[PDB]
Amino acid sequence: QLLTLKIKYPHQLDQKVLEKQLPGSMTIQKVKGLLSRLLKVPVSDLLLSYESPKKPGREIELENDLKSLQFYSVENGDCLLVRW
Ligand SMILES: [Pr+3]
Ligand SMILES: [Pr+3]
Ligand SMILES: [Pr+3]
Repeated sequence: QLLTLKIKYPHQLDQKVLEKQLPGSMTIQKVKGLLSRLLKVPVSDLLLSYESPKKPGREIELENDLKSLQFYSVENGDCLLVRW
């Protein structure tokens, strides 16, 4: 299953968020790898969380690099929040 996710950085307006299509089976390590190469920020520095429109405003940390997006129940249309 492919997830279409919004990608938000802290300084961005909600109106200017990016999107990416990612497999749900992708590990958090590999999502950080992708973001690291895009942003030129080290993998070790990235902090990822997500939010669902089902529970507006609640952030869930994507903490365990070995686990997948699916493990955390990230769904189509959710928003990945990226900090460093
Ligand atoms: Pr908000
Ligand atoms: Pr927010
Ligand atoms: Pr700082």
